Amino acid sequence: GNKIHPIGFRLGITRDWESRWYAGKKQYRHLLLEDQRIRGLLEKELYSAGLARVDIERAADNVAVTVHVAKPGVVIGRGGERIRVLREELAKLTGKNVALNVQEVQNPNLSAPLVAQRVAEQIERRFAVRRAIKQAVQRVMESGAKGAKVIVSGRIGGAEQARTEWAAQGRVPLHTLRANIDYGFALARTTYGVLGVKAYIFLGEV
RNA sequence: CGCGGUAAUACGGAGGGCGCGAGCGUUACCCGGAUUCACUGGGCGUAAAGGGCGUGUAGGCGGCCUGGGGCGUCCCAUGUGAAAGACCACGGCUCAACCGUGGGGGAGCGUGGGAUACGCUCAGGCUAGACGGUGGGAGAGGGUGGUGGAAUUCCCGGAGUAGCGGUGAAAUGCGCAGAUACCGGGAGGAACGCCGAUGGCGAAGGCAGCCACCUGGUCCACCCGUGACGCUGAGGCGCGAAAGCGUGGGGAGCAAACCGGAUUAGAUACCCGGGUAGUCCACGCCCUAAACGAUGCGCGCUAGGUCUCUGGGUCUCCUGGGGGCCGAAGCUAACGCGUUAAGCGCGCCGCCUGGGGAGUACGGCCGCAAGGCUGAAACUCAAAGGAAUUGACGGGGGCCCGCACAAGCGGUGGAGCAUGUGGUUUAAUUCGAAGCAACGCGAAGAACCUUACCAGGCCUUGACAUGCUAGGGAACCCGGGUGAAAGCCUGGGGUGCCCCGCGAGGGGAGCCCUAGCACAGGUGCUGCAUGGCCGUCGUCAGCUCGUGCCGUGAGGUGUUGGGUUAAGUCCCGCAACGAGCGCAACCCCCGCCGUUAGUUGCCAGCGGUUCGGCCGGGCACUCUAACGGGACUGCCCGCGAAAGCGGGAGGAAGGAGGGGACGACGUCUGGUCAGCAUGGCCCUUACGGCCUGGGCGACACACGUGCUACAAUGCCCACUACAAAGCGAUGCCACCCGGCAACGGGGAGCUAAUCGCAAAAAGGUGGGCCCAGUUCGGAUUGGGGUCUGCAACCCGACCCCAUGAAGCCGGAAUCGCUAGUAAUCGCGGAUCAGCCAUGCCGCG
RNA sequence: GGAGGAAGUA
RNA sequence: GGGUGAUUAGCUCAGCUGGGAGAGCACCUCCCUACAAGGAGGGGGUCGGCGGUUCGAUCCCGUCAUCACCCACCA
Ligand SMILES: [Mg+2]
Ligand SMILES: [Mg+2]
Ligand SMILES: [Mg+2]
Ligand SMILES: [Mg+2]
Ligand SMILES: [Mg+2]
Ligand SMILES: [Mg+2]
Ligand SMILES: [Mg+2]
Ligand SMILES: [Mg+2]
Ligand SMILES: [Mg+2]
Ligand SMILES: [Mg+2]
Ligand SMILES: [Mg+2]
Ligand SMILES: [Mg+2]
Ligand SMILES: [Mg+2]
Ligand SMILES: [Mg+2]
Ligand SMILES: [Mg+2]
Ligand SMILES: [Mg+2]
Repeated sequence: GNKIHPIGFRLGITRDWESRWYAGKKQYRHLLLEDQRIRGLLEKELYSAGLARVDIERAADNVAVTVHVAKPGVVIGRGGERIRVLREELAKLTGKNVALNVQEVQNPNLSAPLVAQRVAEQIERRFAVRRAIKQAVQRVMESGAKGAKVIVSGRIGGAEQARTEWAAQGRVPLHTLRANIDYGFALARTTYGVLGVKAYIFLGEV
């Protein structure tokens, strides 16, 4: 077991942070405090739409929160009795300049978590792992991709053992910088217990 | 075959689906499938199978030509082959089954007639097969008798002393009673060094000194003879390694069994000290085998190349007989065989039919016994077996490398102290961590809480979250008594927001307290049930794919071979050619420079200077942080083809310039339920929760990692310069005074290239100490202080008067380190009310 | 390259 | 009684014809390895007690004590 966080190795170059603001000396935590629950609030409320990203725009007092979901037709509400009441009911913990965005998605099956999200959702239902990833790592490559890799591990079949799995076609040069590869963090509470659904999706270079 | 070890298309039921249907299934039997008794239609190198070999009777089989008889054989006719059976047609039952009428095939035998290619037999001829005659050839083929030398062992004489012998090591053992080693003499046995080999000989078993007598087998040439006399061979008969046996001997060495020594957990063994049978000879037995080339004999045909043994022929030439070695086609499951077949055929012999039982039991023939030959079955298993592929593993080798061995330094192990660890104990000394991967590790926070441990006190819908019922109330501030604290009881206030009503007065959302709940909660258990994260191999250099090729196929090649490098890095070659993950490189810090920009810096040029970069002033320089050029074996002198190497110039640096981060497929069923999430078991009047105190610092011990040293390159005192990085407003602390000192009061500047922490030590000068247990070291301990927080005994510093211990260079061992590295000297950070910070991470 | 003729322990 | 001889660690035992008691096994620990071979430190002794010579005794000398062997003298 090795290979540290690819994004954690990216980070300070290529893909920039999942947030964006300077912070002063003793106000860092003070902002990070409620910054995290913002994310933690939605990673099980906004889920049934496929969440993969959440920026945070700040500088002073005013905060601009941008979400990156693929299925917005349900988070927006029948006319606003969601997206505009989610804002108002978001200040209740942090009286800040309530701002929001919703960035569209043209090709869902190209974001690493969305797969791992789809897989776990598909793993929870009694489905065929090896043959729910083979379909997956193919429809990834099908959507104009040029490489992929989706590793899962746990109690496959509920048997007492715990072998991981494989489902990959092509190149995933994790060790290179310009590669630009997104990484998926999933989780699956199940009958037997807890899984570990990962995913790599190579994309391009330069 | 197997399924069921929680989520069953196999079990029991249903719904449904499949197949048959007045039937459907089970069981039993016959044939098949079973090319698995092989006539069609098999095998015997390694799978079950070649007799241990030879000789040979009956039998089977047989070269060329000519003639006869026609026994087998073939052809035609005739008889038989009954009917019913099978076959074809036509008809009778209302079809069909059933039946009827009729017509052929005909295996087989008898008779007649005919044919003679083949097999048989008779007569005759021929020369390849076979044998013989002449001349020769080689040989560990064999039996008998003798004879030679070296070496072990023993006996005798002389000389000489303190050990010999044996093993990984020692011991049993021998030895002052004269050994081991020596010289002289003598005895007695077995077996033959070099030649000697991979060679020769025989049927096999087997055969190795020399000479001789007898003796077998084979081979070459001579154109002589016999003229198919040939081959195989059931039964029989003979030979038959070693061991064992009987009777007589011989016995130097070795040595089963027996005894002792030692290793061991024990050693009925391997190693050693003795040692009987035996191995040796004559005779007579068992007759067994990895008797193996695991390959029966005989003959013919199917390419070669190549060393050699042995004949012959006017000869690096031809030819005959053998033993080895690669390989044509062919064969095999492959390995492999290959003119000496496992190839293509013929003849004959023995043998085989899953493994275990079993080479057994019975019967029989042998043998003195040990045993041998012949040679089954009941029962049981769903495999046993052979070859080859991948991988793992190895107390198999080979190569490459790494502070792994060596050259050098410094240090642990030697003393005292900090930390952690094992044990020991206390009531608790929480848990985890276990060679390399634990032990200055989770801890980068063990005075209380942290805290998970002990003891006591107390709380139980709570310290928390969601939801419901009921009383009081909103909320929220303040206090007291007691009680160690927590907790318990009580008091003063105060009284909001929405549906009405001004009003006396109904209601509701939130929040709080008291009661019933649903509940949550647990550092409880399983890292062997997990997710995630981490270490090791290991920065090792490997992990694989597409096409092609080799193989029946698994698979191999590619990745292997030589060389080179840090490297699967690269080159040559290669039935391979390319690629993906990995090395590298794209990222960061340093070495160089350009520009941009000037609140640090600058008289480098000037103008005031309390002669300070303090100022005016300026941005080359200092420094700072953004993008960029630059180093690619680029060029040249040579070397090895090749990559590469000795260079050299220019360049700052040259062959990776020097560090960081990055760690593939995979093992370690590795570490972590105690960072967190989570299955399952458990705890829920407590295994949950709060407080005071105590404990992980306890100590006869031992280890791990560090700290000062045990001193003259040394140690004190005074004076005199240089940092790089990092950090800080409710904090950093200048500076002033006070303090003989840690520090106290006042307070400048700084939310930060400015202010500060902050004085850096080794360094330089100058004086002392002149080898001492020292003016080296500070452990322990008495007394005395300031310094933070509710509170400093176990369980803080710094400082003063001291007390001043071992320590004189450290055994077996053992540790890191190949360059600004090692050592030495010092400067920061990170958690924080205080608190585990000499450990860690950074800097010079 | 093939062929012939130096380990302590579950 | 007469004379030969011992006896030392816990043990089987050396010391040389006088000059600081020692090699093995066992015991404690440390090492390389996990065991066990194997090394380095330390402890361990009334040289059987008692004496005499000697500057100085494990050894020179004389009685005891516990043995062992041999030859009797016991009315
Ligand atoms: Mg980057
Ligand atoms: Mg069961
Ligand atoms: Mg046949
Ligand atoms: Mg075999
Ligand atoms: Mg027979
Ligand atoms: Mg007839
Ligand atoms: Mg001797
Ligand atoms: Mg005997
Ligand atoms: Mg006999
Ligand atoms: Mg021919
Ligand atoms: Mg059978
Ligand atoms: Mg008899
Ligand atoms: Mg330079
Ligand atoms: Mg594990
Ligand atoms: Mg000091
Ligand atoms: Mg002072």
